[PDB]
Formats: sequence, C-alpha cells, structure tokens
Amino acid sequence: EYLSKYAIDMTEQARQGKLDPVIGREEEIRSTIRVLARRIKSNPCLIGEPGIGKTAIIEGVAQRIIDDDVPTILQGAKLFSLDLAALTAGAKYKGDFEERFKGVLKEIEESKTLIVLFIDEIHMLMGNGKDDAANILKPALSRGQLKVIGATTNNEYRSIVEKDGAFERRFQKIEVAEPSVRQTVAILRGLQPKYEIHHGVRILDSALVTAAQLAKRYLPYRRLPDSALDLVDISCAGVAVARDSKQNVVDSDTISETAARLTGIPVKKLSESENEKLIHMERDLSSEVVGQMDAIKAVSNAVRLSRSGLANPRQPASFLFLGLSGSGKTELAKKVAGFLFNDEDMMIRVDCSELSEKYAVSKLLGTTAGYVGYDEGGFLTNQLQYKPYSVLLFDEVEKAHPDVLTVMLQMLDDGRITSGQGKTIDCSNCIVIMTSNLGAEFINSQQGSKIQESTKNLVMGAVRQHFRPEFLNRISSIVIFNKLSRKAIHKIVDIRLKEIEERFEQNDKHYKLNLTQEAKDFLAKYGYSDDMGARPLNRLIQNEILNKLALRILKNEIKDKETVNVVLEECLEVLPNHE
Amino acid sequence: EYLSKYAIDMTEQARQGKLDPVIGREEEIRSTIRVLARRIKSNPCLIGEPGIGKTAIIEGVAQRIIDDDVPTILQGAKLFSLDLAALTAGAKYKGDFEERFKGVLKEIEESKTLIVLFIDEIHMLMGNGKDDAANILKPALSRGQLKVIGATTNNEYRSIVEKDGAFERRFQKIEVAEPSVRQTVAILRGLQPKYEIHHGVRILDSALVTAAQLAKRYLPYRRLPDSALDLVDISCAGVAVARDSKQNVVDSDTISETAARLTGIPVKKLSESENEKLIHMERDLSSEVVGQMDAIKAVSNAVRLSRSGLANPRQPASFLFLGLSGSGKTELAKKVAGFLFNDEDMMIRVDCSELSEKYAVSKLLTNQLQYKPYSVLLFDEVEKAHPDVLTVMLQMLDDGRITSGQGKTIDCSNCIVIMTSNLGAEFINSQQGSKIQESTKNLVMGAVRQHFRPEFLNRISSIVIFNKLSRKAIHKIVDIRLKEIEERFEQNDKHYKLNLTQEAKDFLAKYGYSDDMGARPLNRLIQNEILNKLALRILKNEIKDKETVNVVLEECLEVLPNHE
Amino acid sequence: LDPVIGREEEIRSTIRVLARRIKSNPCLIGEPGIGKTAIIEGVAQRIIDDDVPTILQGAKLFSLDLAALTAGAKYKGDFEERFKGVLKEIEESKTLIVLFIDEIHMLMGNGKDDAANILKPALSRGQLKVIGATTNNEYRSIVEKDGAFERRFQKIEVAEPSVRQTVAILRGLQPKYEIHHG
Ligand SMILES: Nc1ncnc2c1ncn2[C@@H]1O[C@H](COP(=O)(O)OP(=O)(O)OP(O)(O)=S)[C@@H](O)[C@H]1O
Ligand SMILES: Nc1ncnc2c1ncn2[C@@H]1O[C@H](COP(=O)(O)OP(=O)(O)OP(O)(O)=S)[C@@H](O)[C@H]1O
Ligand SMILES: Nc1ncnc2c1ncn2[C@@H]1O[C@H](COP(=O)(O)OP(=O)(O)OP(O)(O)=S)[C@@H](O)[C@H]1O
Ligand SMILES: Nc1ncnc2c1ncn2[C@@H]1O[C@H](COP(=O)(O)OP(=O)(O)OP(O)(O)=S)[C@@H](O)[C@H]1O
Ligand SMILES: Nc1ncnc2c1ncn2[C@@H]1O[C@H](COP(=O)(O)OP(=O)(O)OP(O)(O)=S)[C@@H](O)[C@H]1O
Repeated sequence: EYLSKYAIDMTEQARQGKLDPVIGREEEIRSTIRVLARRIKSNPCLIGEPGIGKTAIIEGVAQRIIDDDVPTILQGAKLFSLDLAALTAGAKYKGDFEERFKGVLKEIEESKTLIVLFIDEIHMLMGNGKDDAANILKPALSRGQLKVIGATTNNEYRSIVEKDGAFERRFQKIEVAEPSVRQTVAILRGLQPKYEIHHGVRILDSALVTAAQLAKRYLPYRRLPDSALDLVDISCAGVAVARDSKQNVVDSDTISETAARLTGIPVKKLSESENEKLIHMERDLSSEVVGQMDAIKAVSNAVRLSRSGLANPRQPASFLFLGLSGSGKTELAKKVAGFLFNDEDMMIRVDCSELSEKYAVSKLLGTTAGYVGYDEGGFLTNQLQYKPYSVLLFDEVEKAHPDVLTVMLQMLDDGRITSGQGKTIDCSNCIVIMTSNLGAEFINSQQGSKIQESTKNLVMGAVRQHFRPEFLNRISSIVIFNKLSRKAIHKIVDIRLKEIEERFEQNDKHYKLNLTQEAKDFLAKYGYSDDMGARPLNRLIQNEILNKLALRILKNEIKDKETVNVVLEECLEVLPNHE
Repeated sequence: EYLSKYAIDMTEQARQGKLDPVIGREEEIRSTIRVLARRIKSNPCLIGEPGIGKTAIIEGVAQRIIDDDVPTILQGAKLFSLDLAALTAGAKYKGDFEERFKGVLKEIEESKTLIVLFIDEIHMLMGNGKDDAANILKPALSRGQLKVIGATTNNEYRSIVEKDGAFERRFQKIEVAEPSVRQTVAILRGLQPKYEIHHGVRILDSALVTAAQLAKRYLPYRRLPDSALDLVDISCAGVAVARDSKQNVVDSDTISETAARLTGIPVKKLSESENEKLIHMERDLSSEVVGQMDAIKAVSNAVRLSRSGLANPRQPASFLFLGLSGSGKTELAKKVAGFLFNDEDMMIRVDCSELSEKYAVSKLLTNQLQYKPYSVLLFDEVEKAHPDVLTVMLQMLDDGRITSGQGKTIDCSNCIVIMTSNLGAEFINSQQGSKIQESTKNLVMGAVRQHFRPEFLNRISSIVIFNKLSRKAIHKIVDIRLKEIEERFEQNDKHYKLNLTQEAKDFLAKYGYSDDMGARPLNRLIQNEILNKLALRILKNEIKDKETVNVVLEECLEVLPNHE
Repeated sequence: LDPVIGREEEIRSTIRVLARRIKSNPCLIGEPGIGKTAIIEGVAQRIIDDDVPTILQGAKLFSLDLAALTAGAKYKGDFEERFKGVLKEIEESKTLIVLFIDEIHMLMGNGKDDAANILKPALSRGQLKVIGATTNNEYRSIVEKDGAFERRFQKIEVAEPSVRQTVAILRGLQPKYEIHHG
C-alpha cells in the first residue's frame, strides 16, 4: 500500500468534499481527460508557472470522476497525487528510492482499477541522464496503463525534453495560462463561501476585487490566483482574529492592511484616484523638493494622461529633465519615483557617458549569447525585468552614441524593449526620465531663480540643435529645471539636518545644534551654488559635524543634546567637560 | 494515550505559570495565530537564527491560548509540543518510533480539543524521511488535521522547501526578529533571580545590561537571547567559581572581563586610550604605514564614525582601496587590524580575483566570520569578481548582512570591510607630484564607476585613494624595513647594526625607491645589495654575529673577524 | 599524564562550563595537535592538586572506550545494555563523576541508529557531565549528524599556542624527554 504513504487520494478527497471548487479551467479539465481517455501514452502534462491553479485542474478532474462526467474507461479511475519529495527525502542507500517508487508503480499495475497519478513536478525525474532516475515512469508509461498526469514549470519542461527525448515521446503537453485579474476575481468569487464558512466572516464582493488588483500590482512574484487568495484568506483571518480577540472583511481596510503587511507598504492615503489625479504628487513633491515646483506640474500633466487610460497603453510617460546642474536632478527623479510608484527604490540609474559606438547598446541591454558575459541587461533590462514600475533615469544622455538613443526612443514608442538575449521585457508601465545639463550654461547666467525666456530658448535651443528632433517629439514633455533661491538652500539644509536626527537611529543621541542662523549660514553659504547642489552641504555635515562629533564622542566631549561650534570654520562644542 | 508520554501541554504549562512572559514578542505571535486561522498555508513556521527565542515564542503562544486570545476557528485549541526525543530515543528497532509517532498523531487528531502541535526540529522531515517525510505532516494535513507550528533556522527551512515544495503550500514562513537590547535586558531581568538561584550570585542590573551590549558587540552572527544569556550565566558561574575557590555579585565589569577571557578579545576594555588612539589614528597610522595621510584619514574617519555610532547605522566601516603596487594598500589593511583589534591577523582574506558564482558561493560564503567577527575583511581584486560576489557584497555592506552557509546571516556591522581594486590606477598612475591631484582624482572616480555601480559606491564608507608614496615617506619606510630585517632573523645569531644608517637610507631612497613602485624597491634593494652579500659572507664564515653594514659607491657590508 | 603547561584559561573555562547551567557540558574543539587532550589531562591534575572549585573537588574523571559498545554486539541490543550500564554507573552516587570522550564524533554512530541512547537522556537532564573533545572539522560533522549535541554541549574553541608558549610547554616537558632518552 505504498500509495497510502506517498500519495494523496485526490479522488476520495473529492468525494468527501475536501477539494476547492474549480473555476475557469473547464477546457484544461477537458483536455486532461481527453488525453487520459487515449489508449496509448495517455499521459498529459500541466505545463506552466507554480501558483496558477494547476492543482485546481487536477482537483477539477477528480470531481469529474466523482460525478461520473468522465469517459467510460476513466469512470472507475482513482487519482493519486504522488509526492516525489517524500519518496526521495532521506533515501541515502543505493536502491532505497528505487524500491519505493517501483513500489507505487506495482500497486498501480496490480489490478486495482485504473489508477492515474498526478506528479508533483515531472521534470524532477530527469535524473543524471536517467540512470539515477532509473525506470521511474519510464517504458511502462508508454503502454502498460500507468497513466500519468504530469506537471511542470515550462522552463523545466523544456529541459526535460531536450535532455531526454523519450520523455517527449511519452507525454502530451497541456499548457496552462495564469488567470487575468478579472478571472482571478471570478475564482475568488467561486471560493468566497468557502472562506466565509471557514473564517466565520462576511466577505465583500468588492474585497475580492481589490485583492486581485493589489495582487497584481504589489505582489508580482506570485501568480494572481495565488496572491489574491492569500490576500483574501489573510484578511479574513485578520478579521476573525481581531474580532474574536475582544465580520466585515472590508474591501478597502482589511485588504489594504493585509497588503501593507505583505508588501512593506503603509496603508497610505494613496487611493488610486489620488494617484490618478496626482494631487499629492504636487503637494508632497512641493514639500520634498525645492525651486520652481511648476516643473512638477509639467511632469504631472504627462503622467495624468497615462493614468486616465487615454494614452496609448504602449507608450510609457516620459520627459526630458533639462536644466541646471545642482538642481536636485536625481533628487527629484527619486522623489517622483517615490510618490508616483510609491517607492524611491523604483529608480534605476543609467550612465550614458559610457556609450561608445562599438559597445554602447550592449552595455545597456547586455551582450548576446556567446560574447563576454551573459549578465544580460547590463543596466536596463536587468532591472526592468523585476521592477515594471521603475523609473529609468539616464545621466548625460547628450553624450550617448545615437544608436543608444535610437534604442531608447524605440523603447518609448510601442515601448517594448528586448535584452541582448532576446528577452522581451516591456516598459509600458515605466516612467522614463532622460536628463541633461546641456543648457545649464545659460541658466548659469543667474537671471533670477526662474528661468526667463531669454535663457529658456538657449537651454532648449541647444537641446533642439543637439538631438535629432524625433528625440524630443517622442518624449511626452521637456521640463525645464530652475535655479534655487537662498531660501531653497535653507530648506534643504533643514531637511538634511532632520535626516541626521533620523540617521541617529540610536535616538538617545541627537542635535539641538544651536547656531541655527550662523552654522546654518556657514553651511548654506558653502553650498549655495548652481555647480554644487547639496554636494558640499553633505560633505560639511559628514565632516565638520559628524567626523568632528566622532572625535568628541570618543573623547567624551559630547554625549547628547549636541551643539555646533562655528568660527567664521566648523566643529562641535564641548558639552561634558572632557569626561 | 501515547500523547500522555509524548505530548507536552504547553497551554496547561502556561495556565499553571510554568512558562515565562516574553518581551512584547506578542506582535509576532499574533501573526502565528493569523496563520493558524487560515484555510490555505495554515501551518506557520518560526524561522530565524540561533538565539531566535523560538521556545519563548511558543511559551508566549501558550499564554495566549490560556487567555484564549484566538479566533473562533482556533478558539479553545490547545498547544502540545512533541517529545521528539523520547519518541525516537526509545527506538529499540526499526518501526518503534514510527508507530509511536503515528500513534501520537492519531490520538492528537481526535477528541482532545482542537490541537495544534509544536514541532521543533521541523527539518526532521528531511531526516526521518522516507515514509515519515509524509507521515509526519502530509496525510494529517490532507484531512485538515494536525495544524502545527513548526520551527527551525533559516538554513534548514531553506533546505526543506528547496527539497520539498509541499512546504510552500502547507507552511507560512514566519521570520523572527532579533530583540532590542532593551528587550534583551528585560529577558535578563526576568531571568535575573533564576541566575541568582542557579549560581548563588546576585546579578547587578547594569551587568544584565552590559551582557546585552557585549554580546551584540562581539557576536554579530548570534542572536541576543542566546549570547546575552550566556554572558550572564558564564559570569555568574565565574563568580560562583571564584567564590567556591575563595558580595557574591556579578558586576558589569565582571561580565566584561568574562567576555575578554571568553573570546580573547577585550570587547569592553574601552580604556580612554582606546578612544584616544582613534582620535590619533591618523597620527599613529602614519608611523605604521608611512604617510599616506589622506588614506589613513579616510580610514580613521570611517572607523571613528563607526566606533562612535555616527556612521549610518547600516554602514559597517568599509573601504574600496585604489592605488599602485607598493602603496601600502595591503599594509594599511593589516595595520588597521593591528591598531584596532590589537592584532594584524584580525583580517579575513577573500580571493575575489578568482571568483565565479558556481564556486564563489562556497569559496567566499564561509565561517571565517564566526571566528573573527571584528576582522578586517580583505577582498582582493573585487573589480574582477563575479557579479554574485559583488551582489553578496551589497548585502554585506548593508549592515554586515553577509549570507553564509545555507542561508545564515552574519550581520557584522562591527567588522571592517576592505576591498581592493586597481581600476583607479588608470589615473592614479598620473603621478602628479605626490598627493593625488585635481583632475586626476575626478578621473579616478570616473574609472571607479566603470565597474562599481552606485550600489557599491554609495554604501562603502569611503573609496580610498593612496598617494604616490613620496620620498618623504621613503625615508621613514626605510627605518621600518631596516627594523623588520632584524625582526626577521629568527636565528638569533644574525644580529646586525647599520653604519651610516642614513646613507643606507639615502641609497635605499635614491637607488632603490622607484617613483612608480612605491616601497617595493626598498625591499628589493636591501636584498639586492645587503642580504645577498651577507649570505655569501655567512657561508664563507666571515660573519658570525653583531655584524655591521657600511656604504660605498654600492652598499658595503663589513667584515667581522673570522666567524666564531 | 604529562603536566599540562600554559593552558590556564582553557582549564578555567572548561571547569567554568561545568559550573554553568546552560549548555553546562563542554567540548574542546580545534585543530588536531594543539593539546586538547592535554587540557583535559590538565583538568585531572588540577582536581588532584585541589586547585579546583568545590563543585568538582574530589571528582573522578574517566575516559570512555569504544568498547563500551564495541565489546561486541553478539546479542542485538547489547550495545545499549553496556552503554546504559555505564551511564548509570557514572551518575550513580559516587561523588561527581566526569566523563571524558576523546573524539566525540564516534558517538554519532553510523548516522544515529547505533548511536542509540548515547548521552541522549543524559544530556536531556543535565546529568553525567561530559568533557569531550574533537577536531573542528568533526565538530561540524557532529552538528550535521546529531544536531542535539550542538544544542547540549558547549563549544570551546582551543587555539594553537604561540611559539613562546610552545617553548614553555617544551620546557615543562623537557625532563620527561631527558629522562626517557638519557
Ligand atoms: N482556478 C482555481 N480554482 C480553484 N482553486 C484555485 C484556483 N486557483 C487557485 N486556487 C487555489 O489557490 C491555489 C493555487 O495553487 P496551485 O497553483 O495549484 O498550486 P500548485 O498548482 O501546486 O503550484 P505549486 O507548485 O504547489 S505553488 C490552490 O492551492 C487552490 O487552493
Ligand atoms: N531642487 C532641489 N530639491 C531638493 N534637493 C536638492 C535640490 N537641489 C539640490 N538638492 C540636494 O542636492 C543633492 C542631490 O544632487 P543630485 O541631483 O544627485 O546632483 P545634481 O544636483 O543633479 O547636480 P550634480 O550633477 O550632482 S552638481 C541632494 O543631497 C539634495 O538634497
Ligand atoms: N525573549 C524572551 N523572553 C523570555 N524568555 C526567553 C526569551 N528568549 C529566550 N528565553 C528563554 O531562553 C530559552 C529560549 O531558547 P530557545 O528558543 O529554545 O533557543 P533558540 O532561541 O531556539 O536557539 P536555537 O535556534 O534552538 S540554537 C527559553 O528557555 C526561554 O525561557
Ligand atoms: N606606506 C607604507 N609604509 C610602509 N611600508 C610600505 C608602505 N607601502 C608599501 N610598503 C611596503 O610594500 C610592501 C607590499 O606592498 P602592498 O601594499 O602589498 O602592495 P599593494 O600596494 O598592496 O599592491 P597589492 O595590490 O596588494 S600586490 C609591503 O610589504 C611593505 O614593505
Ligand atoms: N600545553 C601542553 N602541556 C603539556 N603537554 C602538551 C601540551 N600541548 C600538547 N602536549 C602534548 O602534545 C600532545 C598533544 O596531544 P593532544 O592534546 O591529544 O593532541 P590533541 O590536541 O588532542 O589532538 P588529538 O585529537 O589528541 S591527535 C600530547 O601528547 C600532549 O602530551
């Protein structure tokens, strides 16, 4: 009775009502059955990603058996899901595994009606060229009943075929696609009463919907039927636990809180409508960055067109970050990544100074099958492949060899980008920011904080002259970045100093600073320039403040409630008297 | 009732007050409960690293069961731990624990309230495998029975799911955090009277505090619930032992001395001079490696910021050193280990220049960090390292989180990481005077960025560029090498003096020190004109001991009266 | 037994571990040829010299053979009859008896099974304190083969002595060589 130890009797579970209802797989079920109905090599295989409901297909078939919706020869069939891990774990000895596996094969061959197996990843039986995978579902499989329903990740299917041949002759492919968000919801709806019964809760129909939507957007590593169900089952658990600790599985709140825990994203104010309207990109970016904030509005306009659904779905929003050096080029770009995609980590930096004709494109997209390195994607596709909500920020684009720019422009128009290995990535949901300081030299004329037309058309003039015009025509907008007012520097300094307080995670220590005018002016004066940005402010704080503090901490000259010493250079004051 | 011998009613033990309160750990416990409440992937597993506090979590769970702070679906459930030891210890012959084990599960499955089992050693599924790889969990779970709370460390968990994907459908990966030292102290305070009773030694509250501080400082790869408690139990044993030999209290410094003697490293002997030398690290180092004032400054600042707790907390002192050969790139790395941990050996070599992921994964991810947790890691030619190496380095740079073994994290933010590259040599070799000059240094960063993404450059505490090792430095270096040569003489008879030491120095700097090889030529010239000639005079029995060296032009060894 | 030289702390710590409650059961772990047996020999001498804490003052230390099991399996289960005999006797009444196991990896048996009750119920209760020792590499083998031993035994890494310390050792043993060799 080896099947009683190594396999799950799916048929009896079906009979007992222990299997989930199956939604959206009728044809996969029919196909699985169709193959099983065959006389010879009746061995279908469910090929596709883990988490897409492949078990559901099997469970579906098991139910068909129970309800007698099965072809004659299969009506009396019993299904067993064979656990290959259980069979091999702890095997050690020469023929330990071999005996167990043969054991279940014999039980199948030995009279007890038709038994069909479900294999927990058929590719695991590749072996070291068979040999070690012996007779494990080999030739008997082709004729002597022993019908097997296999399953595998498609990539591994390919490997078992290429490294075996006979396997291909023995199995029939059935490909299984991942459900769409809507279909996912249909699945969730079919299963809704099972969750309500198990948890003892009420599930809003809309909860099922928002779970599926969040599943796609924030937990992409999982398949939709996997993720959405986890969101539902977890929220329901959440409600049951919290409720009972001292039933409304709310579509907004319980789904969001669960997602927050699973995604590492606070349950923010960022409802889709706020994001679509970008109300807060203006408000938050206005707070996060300084200078002429109307540049934000220009960006927001492009974004809203894509958010409205009116934009061509294949044309990612993009703009040219054209302007003054020192203006927080990457600060803004990171902050818009921050707000727009709800994470600064979405930013990808691409260095376009490193782009000679001979290799430029391959450096960004990766070299091809054969040449030095297969680290496909270099800078672009190897990040885009994981972060579809990323931002591509390109430094010094004006120096890029034109072929790169051509690839980039194609990446914007019907914006599917393919790596050097032929891996299509697709940039449709990405925001692209090309950047250039080409015109910074005109802005540097210092004609007030706001760029006047008298320089604006020199800044953009140079760009229009420099790039062949389609460069600009294929970009949603060109946004011009203005000069900081002295007050802008003061705000940056205040922000940075606050960052230092946070730097001190060990918040037993912090600054009071004092000299909030004199030290602030020392610092701000040293950083108030178009060719500086905060680079010197950062350096002064790292050195004149923190390295000097380290000396004072080490000498017990400073303990906490820390203050600054300015002679105008800068160091910190002694608080405890050399203790 | 096999369970009367093999199932421990953790719930009842909590009811009777047999289990300890646990530091606010409840937040994680609530996630355990939520998982048990689930329909799908209903078996949580407590996953972490030694000192995880796994049992403590379970004890907390048991207390919640007593409070019945659970969902209706889990309500009234009892938590029973399995006596895996007795079940298998009594396995006189094949089939004995197998039937007892299954017996217990079958009894657990019926009548005696809903039961969730706690299964420590969950990796046993891959050990007591074969039939048991299923019997232990699967058939029961296939009936909706036997919900369990499993537990193990990251190494095991990963191997379980890698070997058996069933666990990704049957279990939830409940990661467990290291507690705050404040929580650790709370643990220690709760245990304080137990320790007093155990040893007859009172523990000073500030001793409980320092144990947490010390443990985190010297054992980055062990969690506080293990290591801080060891410091207290060791120190208490220490005091008891001292008293057994000849108030009976553990002081903070008792524990400090324990840590020092326990590890051989004076973890808390932060004498004023420990901090003052840091103030003077740039000064002291300039006599250990010569000059290179800008490089030793970069190091000193990073170390001073790390030691003082000012460096971004997620940034171990860490450097990428650029320079020409003979610059002292290696020597500084060693002198930093010398200076900071009182031993130049407090470093770990990694052959980055020879890495490829297929093997780098085992060649790098090893146990050296378990023996020298404060070391200066020496990664040679990281520039040509496989991206896998570099990727793990990003994990390392982010608070020392080096992945090791089967998934064990080091967290050595108290270690120093030194990486080397010659990438910047492209412009360092401009040799524009002495100190790296304007333009050259910018070009160097341009060179650095050829292989070092912002991913590294904005995590490393400093990219450090060595200067042309100048003639001024050479005069001081010569003094060091001449000293070294005497030190080198393991055979005591080879004792010498340098006549005209200054002229020897002149020759070493003048006909030795190539501008392009740093101090290399000093080592070579001494050998070329001094040691070579000595070897002959030694073999010719001209020189025995207290020999001296002269200078002509051509170094001139003296000749002693015939060898004695 | 040669008069252990220089291992002052190692002995103190070995004993302190016996004095500890948590993982109160030390093993000397390290490179082969550094004196780990010498340290335990040192413990025996220190007990004899009455330079030890009262908890092991007058204690008796024994080195247990393979023969505890390898006396002969003739009679399946005799391995346990003998090992249990010994474990009981060691715990049995006669002041503190301390067990020395040289190359503790032998206790692993052929992958558990044969290991039977070797120190299983003993370690489980903090009884029969054992001072063990093994090659660092074997230590790692034990951690994988048994696991429980790592959770019960205290790991004490023992370092190689310096050249100067080595000279002190040689000096201390010098008369044994001079006498033996003439
Ligand atoms: N279409 C569906 N009908 C019924 N149940 C579903 C459906 N999709 C998902 N589920 C449930 O959600 C899970 C999806 O799991 P699957 O993708 O079948 O797991 P799997 O097929 O074993 O892949 P792995 O390798 O075990 S993740 C199942 O365990 C079902 O409980
Ligand atoms: N307009 C701004 N808003 C917010 N922060 C700014 C702004 N301008 C400069 N900064 C600061 O300057 C730093 C960001 O500089 P980056 O954008 O990387 O460099 P840059 O300012 O674009 O020009 P370069 O080429 O580095 S001089 C951050 O530390 C910001 O705090
Ligand atoms: N946070 C805590 N609060 C109260 N008691 C604790 C706490 N942490 C640990 N303890 C006590 O110390 C022990 C916890 O040890 P375990 O969790 O079994 O060891 P561990 O943390 O699992 O290390 P591993 O992984 O088994 S080597 C228990 O005996 C608890 O009573
Ligand atoms: N600043 C210095 N002070 C004293 N000795 C030095 C100094 N710089 C170099 N040396 C000598 O240079 C020798 C070896 O130099 P290293 O620093 O190893 O060469 P390097 O610069 O590290 O090049 P790599 O990449 O490590 S071969 C040492 O053994 C010292 O004798
Ligand atoms: N510190 C010491 N004092 C006295 N004798 C020592 C010392 N260190 C080593 N020895 C002698 O040198 C040998 C080292 O023996 P051991 O301690 O067994 O070696 P080990 O470290 O046990 O490696 P194994 O496992 O026994 S091969 C012994 O024969 C000791 O007599």
